[PDB]
Amino acid sequence: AEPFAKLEQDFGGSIGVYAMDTGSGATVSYRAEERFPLCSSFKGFLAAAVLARSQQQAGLLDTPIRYGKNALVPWSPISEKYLTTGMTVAELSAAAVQYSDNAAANLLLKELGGPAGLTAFMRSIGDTTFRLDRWELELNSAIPGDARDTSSPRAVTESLQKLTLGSALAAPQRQQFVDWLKGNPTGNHRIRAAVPADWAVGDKTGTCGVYGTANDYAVVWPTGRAPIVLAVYTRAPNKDDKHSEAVIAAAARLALEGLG
Ligand code: NA
Ligand code: NA
Repeated sequence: AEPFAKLEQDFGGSIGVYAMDTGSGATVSYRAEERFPLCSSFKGFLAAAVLARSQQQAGLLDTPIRYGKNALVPWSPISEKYLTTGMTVAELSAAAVQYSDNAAANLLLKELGGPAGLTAFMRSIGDTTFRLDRWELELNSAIPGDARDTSSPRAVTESLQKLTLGSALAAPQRQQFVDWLKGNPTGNHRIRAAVPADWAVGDKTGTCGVYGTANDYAVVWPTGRAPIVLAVYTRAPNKDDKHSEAVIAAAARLALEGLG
């Protein structure tokens, strides 16, 4: 705990970390079973849920969604761009992962039966911690003590392992999920700043902002070695506290360094 504890004193909040080396089975854990707000990080699992549904509902991914302007939400750069023409379920899924597109996330949540439907998918793969309760943008409130729209670093990492490396998704769906996670058009740092430059990274960030709340999870492939899965989540006690990308990167470095 000691290096992580010092880091969270410099941050002024709480940090939760879980990392697993899928080769050795080694793990690093700090506050890994505490709850933290998901923020936009749920959008990675949302896309995985859509891919899983496609296995039982062939034709889903190519379905055109001709949404109206009322479906749009602040920070929906792709769905706003294509408002006049519409987008397929697959295109909305790519936008939700790669651009954190909020309207795309709400439209896809509708396809799955809402936040409860996404939560049920996570339960179906063995994740009993994840809960999504609200839609964009309400889910980002990050109020201290509120368990709505939260998970734990350990549950996030374990679920990400199952979906990107395990057999929770069929291999073609799995490869699509990985490919979406590897796209980095918003140019995020965080875990990407912690890994060696030759490692491949599939990541999804979250930035509630309020209460210094921000996070990142990733599957990372060291060249020629077994992949590592990790999650770093933060929150802070005061509404006005600023999140820190540098703290997330620093905690991710410690996690990678702490593995055996
Ligand atoms: Na350790
Ligand atoms: Na590589």
